[PDB]
Amino acid sequence: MPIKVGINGFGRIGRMVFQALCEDGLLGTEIDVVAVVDMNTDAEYFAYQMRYDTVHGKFKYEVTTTKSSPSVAKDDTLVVNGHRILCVKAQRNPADLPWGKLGVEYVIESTGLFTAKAAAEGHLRGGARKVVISAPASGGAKTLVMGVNHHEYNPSEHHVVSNASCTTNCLAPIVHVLVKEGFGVQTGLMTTIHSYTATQKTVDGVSVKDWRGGRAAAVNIIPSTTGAAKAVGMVIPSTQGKLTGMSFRVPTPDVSVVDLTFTAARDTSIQEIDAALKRASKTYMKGILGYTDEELVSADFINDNRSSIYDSKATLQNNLPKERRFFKIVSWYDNEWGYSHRVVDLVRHMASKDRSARL
Amino acid sequence: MPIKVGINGFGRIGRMVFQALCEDGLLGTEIDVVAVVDMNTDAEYFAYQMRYDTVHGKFKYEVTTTKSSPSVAKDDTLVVNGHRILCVKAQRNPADLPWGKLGVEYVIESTGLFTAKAAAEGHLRGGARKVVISAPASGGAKTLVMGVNHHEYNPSEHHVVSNASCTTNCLAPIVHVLVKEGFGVQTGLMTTIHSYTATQKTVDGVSVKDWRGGRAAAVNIIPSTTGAAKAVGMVIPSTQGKLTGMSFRVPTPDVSVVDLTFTAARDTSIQEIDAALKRASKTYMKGILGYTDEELVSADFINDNRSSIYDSKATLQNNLPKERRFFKIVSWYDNEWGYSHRVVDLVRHMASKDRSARL
Amino acid sequence: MPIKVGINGFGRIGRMVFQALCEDGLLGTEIDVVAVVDMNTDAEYFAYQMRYDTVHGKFKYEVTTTKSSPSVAKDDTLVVNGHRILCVKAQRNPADLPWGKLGVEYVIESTGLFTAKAAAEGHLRGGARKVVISAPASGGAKTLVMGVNHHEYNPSEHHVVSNASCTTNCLAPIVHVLVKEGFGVQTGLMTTIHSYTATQKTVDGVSVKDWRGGRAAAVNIIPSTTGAAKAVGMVIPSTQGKLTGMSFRVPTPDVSVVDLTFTAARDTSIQEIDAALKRASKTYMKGILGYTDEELVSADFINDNRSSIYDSKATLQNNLPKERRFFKIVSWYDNEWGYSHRVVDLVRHMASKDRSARL
Amino acid sequence: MPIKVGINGFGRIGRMVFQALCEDGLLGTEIDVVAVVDMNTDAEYFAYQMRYDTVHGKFKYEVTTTKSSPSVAKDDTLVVNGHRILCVKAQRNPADLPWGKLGVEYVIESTGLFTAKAAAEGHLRGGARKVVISAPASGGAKTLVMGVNHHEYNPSEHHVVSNASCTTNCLAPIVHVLVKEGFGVQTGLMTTIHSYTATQKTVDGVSVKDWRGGRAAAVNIIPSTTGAAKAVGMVIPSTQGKLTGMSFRVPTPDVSVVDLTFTAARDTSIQEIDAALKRASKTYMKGILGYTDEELVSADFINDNRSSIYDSKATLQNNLPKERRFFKIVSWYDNEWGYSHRVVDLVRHMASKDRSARL
Ligand SMILES: NC(=O)c1ccc[n+]([C@@H]2O[C@H](COP(=O)([O-])OP(=O)(O)OC[C@H]3O[C@@H](n4cnc5c(N)ncnc54)[C@H](O)[C@@H]3O)[C@@H](O)[C@H]2O)c1
Ligand SMILES: NC(=O)c1ccc[n+]([C@@H]2O[C@H](COP(=O)([O-])OP(=O)(O)OC[C@H]3O[C@@H](n4cnc5c(N)ncnc54)[C@H](O)[C@@H]3O)[C@@H](O)[C@H]2O)c1
Ligand SMILES: NC(=O)c1ccc[n+]([C@@H]2O[C@H](COP(=O)([O-])OP(=O)(O)OC[C@H]3O[C@@H](n4cnc5c(N)ncnc54)[C@H](O)[C@@H]3O)[C@@H](O)[C@H]2O)c1
Ligand SMILES: *C(=O)C(=C)CCP(=O)(O)O
Ligand SMILES: *C(=O)C(=C)CCP(=O)(O)O
Ligand SMILES: *C(=O)C(=C)CCP(=O)(O)O
Repeated sequence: MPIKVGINGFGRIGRMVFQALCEDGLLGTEIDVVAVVDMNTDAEYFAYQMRYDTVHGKFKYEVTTTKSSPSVAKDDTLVVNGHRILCVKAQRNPADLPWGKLGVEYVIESTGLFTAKAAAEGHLRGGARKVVISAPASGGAKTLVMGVNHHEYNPSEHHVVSNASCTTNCLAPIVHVLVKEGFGVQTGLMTTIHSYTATQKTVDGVSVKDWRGGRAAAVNIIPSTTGAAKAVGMVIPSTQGKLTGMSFRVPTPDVSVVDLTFTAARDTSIQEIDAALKRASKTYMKGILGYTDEELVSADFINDNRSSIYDSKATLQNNLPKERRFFKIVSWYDNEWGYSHRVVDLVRHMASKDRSARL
Repeated sequence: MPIKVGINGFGRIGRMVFQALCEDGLLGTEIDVVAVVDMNTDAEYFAYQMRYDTVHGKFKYEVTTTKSSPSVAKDDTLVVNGHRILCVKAQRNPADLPWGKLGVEYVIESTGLFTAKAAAEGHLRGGARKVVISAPASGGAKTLVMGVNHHEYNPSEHHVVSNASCTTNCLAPIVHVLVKEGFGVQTGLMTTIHSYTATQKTVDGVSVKDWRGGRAAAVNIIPSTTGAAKAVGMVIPSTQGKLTGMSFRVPTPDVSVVDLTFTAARDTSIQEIDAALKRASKTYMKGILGYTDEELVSADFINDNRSSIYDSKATLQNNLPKERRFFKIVSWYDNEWGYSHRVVDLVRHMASKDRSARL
Repeated sequence: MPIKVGINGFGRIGRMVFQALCEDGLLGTEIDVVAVVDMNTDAEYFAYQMRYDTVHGKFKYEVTTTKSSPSVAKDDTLVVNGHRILCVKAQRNPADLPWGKLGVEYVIESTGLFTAKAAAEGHLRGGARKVVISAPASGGAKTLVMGVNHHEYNPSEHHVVSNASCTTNCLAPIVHVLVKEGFGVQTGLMTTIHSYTATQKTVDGVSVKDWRGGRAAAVNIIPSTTGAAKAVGMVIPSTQGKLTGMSFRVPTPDVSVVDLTFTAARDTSIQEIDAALKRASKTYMKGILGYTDEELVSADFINDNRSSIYDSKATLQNNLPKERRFFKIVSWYDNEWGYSHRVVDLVRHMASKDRSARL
Repeated sequence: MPIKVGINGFGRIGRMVFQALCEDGLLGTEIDVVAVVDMNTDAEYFAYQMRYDTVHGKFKYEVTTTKSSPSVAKDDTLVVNGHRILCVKAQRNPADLPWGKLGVEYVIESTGLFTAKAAAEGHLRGGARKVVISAPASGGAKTLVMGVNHHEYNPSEHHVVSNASCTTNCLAPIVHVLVKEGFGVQTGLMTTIHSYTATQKTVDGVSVKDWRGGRAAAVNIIPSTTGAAKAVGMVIPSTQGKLTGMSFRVPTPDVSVVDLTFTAARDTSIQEIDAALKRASKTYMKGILGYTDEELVSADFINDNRSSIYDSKATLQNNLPKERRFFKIVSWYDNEWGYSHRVVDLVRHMASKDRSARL
């Protein structure tokens, strides 16, 4: 019994999540992506967008389009591995989405227009049973980070949840190892050298909610506030109020890195931390936290499925010698790729626990 | 008193058109910028946007703000060395703007939303007497290129006109010299290696009307159709149907280059052509057509106010020796700066003609 | 039966050629890269340079290192998928290389510092027999272009050949089709919007031989002269003195595009030419000349091993309607990748016309 | 009378120093560049590089060229705004330079190859009474940072000094105010988001002594160690062993920013720290340390001559609320412009103390 899934908003964020799901080999097997709602319904265009990608290369599977019924001008259905995905048109209120009629049980909310728990809940009225906001959320939606606290998902209590942000999914795994291994965190500050994104502008333009963010993205280092570090406190309560940080948007299309500076809760050493991080990578954090000890640069992390990738050499080479509390930890993350898989990983976990709850 | 002007759409062109005004010592004497309209009326933001430009440097003149009336919450007025500009709130429809209440006789239309003559005439209903669309128009609006056919402005017939595009303003001057000097243009094709603009995207995004135009701007050479070359047959009638061309959007925030290939109407040489352009540059095309014979690159043309800078060295070193018909002409232009000065020149020319006609 | 090859100058093209050779699965079966010579001998550093590529992704095969003999300090042997390559030291003079000791006949010259057929001939008196210059050659060295004139190879007359340039390899196939098809070419000028290369500078720097080429590469559009067009005349004598052109280095790491403007030797149509290029691609030019009809941009050609990919839409949409002589043809090419595969395709041709023609 | 100066190594930094020297209007009156020795003699080329800059705009002073004496073959003299500057040929040893013959007492060592105190000594044997190394130096050379410890310059003891690096000139002022204002530094880690430099490469190349540094510069976030932090321990001894940090080279041609994270020596608040830095920039750090409180990005610091420009908004908005020990401070710098002005400043300072010590 495959999972009936619907993706609300088939923008750049939605596609990656769908491509993620495909590469893992879940389409038509584990997950039945029934539909994808969006303001556009030209499947031929959606096929072109999946087929090519400036940063992630060419799609692994062939993509064809077709009509849902002979009585349709331009194709309105996506085809991948014989799996048919219907392209539905956007709706003002999520409650008006044909979710029930479509049989969609799990809807991936990625429009960025419904990050408020209450709003995202509309999908439920529209017939959905569970929603995953593919970004930070307000209103009190349960926030879950794979590999950190996803086992806290409660089928009967959590119907609208958030998979947090791509940056939190990079930082949290590092902090989670520190708090779980006993190094602990007294206070911390994080900085993320972040690739520019879709909200930024090519040339200087109007951006009322963030003036710096309206400046030419590919030719500027653009400072920015962020809530990713504070959010780690929701996934790991013991760090609430002890962490925060910023972001520097730099001229790269994809891939970012985490620069965490913190004071451990007890004497330790950078080598001791290096070992703990590596060890966790091969054990309880496998698939979520990985590491590298080669001379890598941002391009070498394009398409890496891990949420966080510890940079051993950079860490070990840039810490105070013989220091026991004040440390720096560098960890990479393909902001688009890692997160997209986490979103899929989370839907499968939820489905799994919802399933075992009806026995 | 000075010409009362209003700027609808304070973006790249609106602001650079303004810089041109201040720079040339026209503000308060020849031209009076009564107001500027954009998404908000928050002068502080307008000031910040004018004060700093990532490609054209810091505004050399001091900009401050004030309120039009204490009954106002936030400052809504810009002050540039004692000159006051009211920040009017954007209107979906031009006819709604308070041009009348402001005494605006000339309005620069630079939002990129009302390039249709019919839509632009909304400003006249608002109390404006003339309008210059800072882009190619449709609906039968007269098109004018300073240095080429601007003396075709008919005070009592043309009320809503178009100052063409940046590319046409770079091309036309060249073709005009070719036709006037008697070399002639039998057939021609041009390619413009163009800098990205506000219409493009930072990361692969949605662009139903121009699929290629939706791909990441600063990491792709993006082909694109353009009417710039065809529009020349609308300014230089004898070229109608003989020219056209394409564009290649590349990773630079500003400055572009026209690469024109053509067959002359008679036997010549690239040397004779070189001489003529240089000559016109120093004479009847001065101010509009300039030239360089140095090893310059795009950044070297940032802030050049001519409409076309003939690149002599590049032209002379890349043509068929002894050829007498098939030629290539390379010419640069600061797509933002040059064109913005042209808009101002156009308004001033219209204001003098208008006075003459009312004698 | 495994041949014998030796790459001199293991840089971008050297590694791209070696990688190309592996991609086609020739490492061991048909080709056997005996050894490679470059700057240092740090086998560890070579492998790292092979594992990761900023634009071409991560290498397909697994790479590791060992020692040719315990007698040597650091490693000096690559173990790509099993094969064993030796990192012989590089000499300032090609003659000083021990190609005889290792017995290497076919030596890929990719250092980019030995163009003269005399200097790049030292490989012969150094032990090697046949030498291939991965770049335009001088001193009268036979120039060959797969799909165009590579059959003009004389086993006993040609011992130091050239594979031409990336650009020549992209332009030639188009010209070839045009000529061979009967359209013919009276005159033609070509412009290539080209990505920056290793010879350029990250920031404005010294470059006596080419001032423009000395300016900041990733932020400027830089003009340059090129021989590519004239070079075609050497490969298709029918066009000698009929073609020339220039380049424009733009802010992209790889992938370029040719923009050819020409007058046919007879009356035709852009449609009749479009059809022939497509036909030639599927037939006698397959593998050398490809084509697309989708909304592609530079990034979409990354890793395309065709020498020239004709852009049907960019072409059919940008030519003069009803024209029959003056035309514009657009064709792409991964300057690093395509040329690399051609180098292998050539080295293999220079072998099949030896073991089947004299053995 | 005017300070007779010489600039060994007229590379980019050598040029920036000269332009800065001119920008301060010191050329001819308060300092005269007798000559500028470099590996190249092509004065015309010198005039070209000085005339245009892809990031700093066009030179505000006219530069022409002539011969020192009709007997001289090519032009060997640069004529700047009137002042005459000779282009001497480079030597293998400073002592071989005509410094004394020319009457050059202060030589600006910026060839980057005479870093060693002993090496840089040769200039003294040649006649020069003082040498300033425009970069970190070794061999027991006095390191001086304007506004921080330049008053530690000993006329008769320090004849060969270092002006440190761009980064140290940004961090030092910040730390200096922290220490001088009574906050103190217990421990500190610094991260600099740094724009690429001349030693990096356009495409993946060879960097035997820095694998990451060899990767494509304008398309990667490239990690890197740095001495700036530790180097501060020379200027401000109390911090020795307390500070260290790294670097992240990003896709920008110029302008960088320091991200400092530290623990104060006493309890404070970010407000208190913020107020102090501002007060200091307005007083004893005037000209060296500046601050901003506007929404600025990298482009806005281009041509800023301060050594460090504190970012108040970014600092205040990104620190732990109510924190009293663990803080983060953000400060910008035009790694090319600021440092170039400091160099000039150091020479002017020395020249001053040297004379007052013998009056
Ligand atoms: N930038 C160039 O190189 C260039 C050169 C020549 C001509 N043009 C033309 O100028 C026009 C504007 O181009 P741009 O580069 O300045 O783009 P831009 O996006 O920078 O400027 C457009 C501005 O209009 C504002 N706006 C949007 N809707 C509005 C409304 N209803 N009322 C008032 N303001 C509104 C936007 O906030 C924006 O600031 C376009 O038509 C373009 O084709 C651009
Ligand atoms: N990359 C391209 O776009 C391209 C495409 C086709 C042909 N080519 C031609 O290939 C040649 C090299 O181009 P590239 O892009 O690979 O440049 P590159 O700089 O990346 O490669 C050249 C390599 O040779 C090494 N080298 C220098 N002197 C050497 C010596 N004496 N012995 C051994 N190695 C030495 C350099 O360290 C460098 O790694 C040039 O002739 C170029 O015209 C380049
Ligand atoms: N560019 C910056 O951001 C910057 C800022 C501050 C300090 N520095 C320091 O400056 C030095 C390099 O300056 P750059 O970054 O401007 O590099 P650059 O490559 O632009 O300058 C090097 C110049 O030195 C010339 N040169 C080399 N050896 C020479 C010799 N023997 N005689 C004469 N000329 C010679 C070269 O021709 C070249 O023009 C390094 O020590 C660097 O740490 C650089
Ligand atoms: C000049 O830059 C132009 C008018 C290009 C078209 P647009 O994208 O509208 O700026
Ligand atoms: C291939 O040969 C290239 C690296 C392009 C050289 P050019 O045609 O001069 O841009
Ligand atoms: C300032 O940018 C530095 C710390 C030195 C730059 P470079 O020596 O070119 O790496």
